[PDB]
Amino acid sequence: AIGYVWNTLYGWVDTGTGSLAAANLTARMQPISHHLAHPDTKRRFHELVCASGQIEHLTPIAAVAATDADILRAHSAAHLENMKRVSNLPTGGDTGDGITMMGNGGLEIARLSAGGAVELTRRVATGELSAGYALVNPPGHHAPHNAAMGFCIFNNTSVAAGYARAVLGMERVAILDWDVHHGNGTQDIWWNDPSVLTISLHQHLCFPPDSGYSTERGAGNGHGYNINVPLPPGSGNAAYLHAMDQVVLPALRAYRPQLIIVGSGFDASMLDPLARMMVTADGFRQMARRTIDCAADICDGRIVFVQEGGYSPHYLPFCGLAVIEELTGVRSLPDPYHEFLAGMGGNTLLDAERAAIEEIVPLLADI
Ligand SMILES: O=C(CCC1CCCC1)NO
Ligand SMILES: [K+]
Ligand SMILES: [K+]
Ligand SMILES: [Zn+2]
Repeated sequence: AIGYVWNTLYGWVDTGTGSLAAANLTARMQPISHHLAHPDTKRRFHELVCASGQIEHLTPIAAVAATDADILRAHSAAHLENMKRVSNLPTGGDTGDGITMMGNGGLEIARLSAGGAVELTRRVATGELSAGYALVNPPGHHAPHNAAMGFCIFNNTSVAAGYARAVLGMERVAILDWDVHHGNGTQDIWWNDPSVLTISLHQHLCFPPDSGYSTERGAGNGHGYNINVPLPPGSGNAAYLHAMDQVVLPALRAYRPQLIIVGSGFDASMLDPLARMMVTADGFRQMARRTIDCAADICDGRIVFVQEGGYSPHYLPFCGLAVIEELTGVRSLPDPYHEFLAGMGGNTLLDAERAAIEEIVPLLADI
């Protein structure tokens, strides 16, 4: 049984009329119908999950709104208070960083996004489900303990991991983040805490700026329980699967989590506007396959995927479908872009890629 979360409101997130920041007449940033983060991209993924027939192999799980208690396991009372505040504004608005906006009442959606991750986590932990994918929106991994950031209101995977820790009594949880941007929020939240191993693969210094260096290793009892794998622009399937094999999977096996949560972004894809990486649907397929197999070996198959970023409405649905197919074991459709993308490269491990990953291998000794 493979759980699947999609709530209609995930597709109703109001991304304004700007491209990234708001439209601005003095800067001459013309308004546009689809912001970079427009919910249509993730909606097209959900619709492909249905139209492909994958939905018939999935167990639909209703999102439940994350409570104040749930949120406070990951975030400060002050941040919760502040998002209540901004969502209660007549029109809502931007939440701090000049991208991240919410509508009036957009808190409802941020709760359903975090609660989607929590609900799926709860039901995978009870053994009701073997695994699942929570196709949530808004995303989570940039939101640190005390803020919203980079389209993220609450850190969904951290709320889920906080729930697994405090409510389910798990001693150890791993969050593996392969969204192409650094999971700075997740890293912040669990920084001093060895009970949640936080791992991020990302294009080096893509977003946020000055974040995600491999020197950022946690502090105190948490020292050695945060691992960044910054990769160079242009890295493709070869670099990513090498990072999986040399760093990620050895880290998980060393750490022995009771649950693996994957912050599953597809912005590392070959066609994404918001990074310069070259991963194809087959790359994501292999990443998902390896991680699922790892969970089968070390924590009774307990794996929960939770949607992060990804900005190609064209190609993201096929990258996400590939992950879903690895969960169901039913392989319904080809990637129709495969022939087109396969000639572009990324499938050879370049020296600079190899070297970036090798810098990380020594950190495994501290788990
Ligand atoms: O996908 C995300 C958010 C993308 C950032 C890049 C533009 C500012 C927000 N992070 O992983
Ligand atoms: K990442
Ligand atoms: K940690
Ligand atoms: Zn991202």
